[PDB]
Amino acid sequence: ELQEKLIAVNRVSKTVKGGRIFSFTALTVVGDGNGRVGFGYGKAREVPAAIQKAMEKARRNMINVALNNGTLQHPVKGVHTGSRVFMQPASEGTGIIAGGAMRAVLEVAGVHNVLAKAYGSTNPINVVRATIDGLENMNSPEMVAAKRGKSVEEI
RNA sequence: AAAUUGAAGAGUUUGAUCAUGGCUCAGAUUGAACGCUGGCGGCAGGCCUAACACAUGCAAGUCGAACGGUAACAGGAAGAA
Repeated sequence: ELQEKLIAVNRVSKTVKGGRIFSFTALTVVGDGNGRVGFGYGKAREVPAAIQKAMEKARRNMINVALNNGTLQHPVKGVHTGSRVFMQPASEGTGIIAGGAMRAVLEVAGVHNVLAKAYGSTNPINVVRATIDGLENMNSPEMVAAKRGKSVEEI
């Protein structure tokens, strides 16, 4: 049913008496092409073992986001650790113009049209956190009608 | 009626990590030059340096309806023939 990218694969390491124990991190996002998105981050001693642990960790751990016609409601910021991340809704036929890890997250979230920009660090893991941080706090016209107790021509 | 619709990152410090922070790259542009190559046309462009020095030709004349005029070369006239 649902779409599932592999962003990144580091090799990490841990020292012992012997010498080095190498190990692999992978990093994946999944999503329903229609405003749900998890990311998961696996580790294992082999690489295909690790992608699998991530794809599982992503399915559970997966959040809703109200899009509008396949783009954002309004121009959002977002931040995690070093990565700042600004995204802006776009007119139809821009495409997803956007960085490395950003571009994955938005594609499977089912955003079709955005102007992103990553300032700060661009560490893949902290950017997909900062991007999702952005998208989940972003808020629909129907939510704010409810907040303030209206339903105006602002709708 | 229409007169702007616009914003991508990557590599390199560590055994590994996150951060800071430099170096480098991917684009557009040019009165360009150099190298290898080269069929045709259209429209543009062409001493950025020595405001260094210049042979040769040409780049400001016109007016006889302002004037006295004849040296030219066109006729005409008296007149040698």
